[PDB]
Amino acid sequence: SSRVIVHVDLDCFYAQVEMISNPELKDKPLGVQQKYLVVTCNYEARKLGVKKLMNVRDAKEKCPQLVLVNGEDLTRYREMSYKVTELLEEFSPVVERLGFDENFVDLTEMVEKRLQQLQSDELSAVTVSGHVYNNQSINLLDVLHIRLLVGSQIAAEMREAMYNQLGLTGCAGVASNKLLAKLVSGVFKPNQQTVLLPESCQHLIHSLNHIKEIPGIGYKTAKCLEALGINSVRDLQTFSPKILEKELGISVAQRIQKLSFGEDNSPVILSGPPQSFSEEDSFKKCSSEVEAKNKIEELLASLLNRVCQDGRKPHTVRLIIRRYSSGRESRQCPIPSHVIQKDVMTPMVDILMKLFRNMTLLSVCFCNLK
DNA sequence: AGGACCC
DNA sequence: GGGGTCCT
Ligand SMILES: Nc1ccn([C@H]2C[C@H](O)[C@@H](COP(=O)(O)OP(=O)(O)OP(=O)(O)O)O2)c(=O)n1
Repeated sequence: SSRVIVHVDLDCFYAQVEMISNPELKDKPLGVQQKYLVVTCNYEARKLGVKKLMNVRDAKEKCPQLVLVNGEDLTRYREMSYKVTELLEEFSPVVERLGFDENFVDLTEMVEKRLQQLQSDELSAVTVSGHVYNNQSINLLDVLHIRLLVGSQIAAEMREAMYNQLGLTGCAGVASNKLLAKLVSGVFKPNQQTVLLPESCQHLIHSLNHIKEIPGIGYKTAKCLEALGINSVRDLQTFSPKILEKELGISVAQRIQKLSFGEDNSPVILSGPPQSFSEEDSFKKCSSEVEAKNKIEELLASLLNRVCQDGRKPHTVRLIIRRYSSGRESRQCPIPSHVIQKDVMTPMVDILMKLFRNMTLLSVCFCNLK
């Protein structure tokens, strides 16, 4: 039972959406701004030495033409993000979202259904769509090559559809599991696709220049390995299981070792509707702590609209803060049943304010949706 | 409640 | 930055 998975990854996503809004920005170098941050930027702008999450500070000093648009309000990028997922759901119901711009679809049932349709003869006419990782030779007599190519044909269709139907371009990687599809999708960008045949899996895995570059291994695990002599993928592949267990837990240990081989048994999960809704707001200090209520009235008013759009009702509220640094904090509590009726801000602002007193950034999160 | 991870 | 997810 070997799977066929596609990882769909949108190009420079926010800049795409802005570029659609204001076409006078197309092929003008564009960065998207949130506070002091240039969060993403278009390819026209990348060429000129802009990188994602560069300071607006430097970024201008590296490009003094860079046209900046404010993207602190995610309403539109969120909305467009869902249209993408929904389009892919039309291909196979089982789409998993990674952030606003990444999607996995498990294509296994679909490829098999396609193959069932073809005869002995047109099975030799099965060709690839896009790049093949590491220029690897197709062997049409290989059942796993055949499926991976049909997989790639499906990916090209998702991509044609996203562009035709939503005006959006992006990348795809096709592979036998989520880790690999995610790694191969980025090999040719922008707006290209790559299929990974199994013989080229070590090659892919070994092209990484650091364990941190593995989806799964984050800021902290990196530092944990780096502090053990482990730096390459092979270092990880060959480190002692037993010792690695003792340091990070049999839980993290045993999975990140699989990962270092290219092995990933984790299923594509159907995302469906969101588990939560939140608004954030960052600032340089707010200690007036009644103005700190106003912030909380803004976050609420907006959040309230979003749940009012959904039609599902949240049963828990959360307030999150951070104290001037020199870690975030949260207080939860249920939403009272009498006030789960969609007047409503008037009672909510108190719940949050006593939650407030029980304690740079203010944040409200609604969760436990029914 | 706070942590690790993702974008 | 401004969002999300699942686990402990
Ligand atoms: N660490 C991150 C990663 C992403 N984002 C935001 C900015 C992006 O518009 C979007 C997704 O980021 P990606 O890393 O997938 O990069 P893009 O899709 O924006 O550009 P590209 O795929 O060409 O690198 O969410 C962010 O704020 N902080």
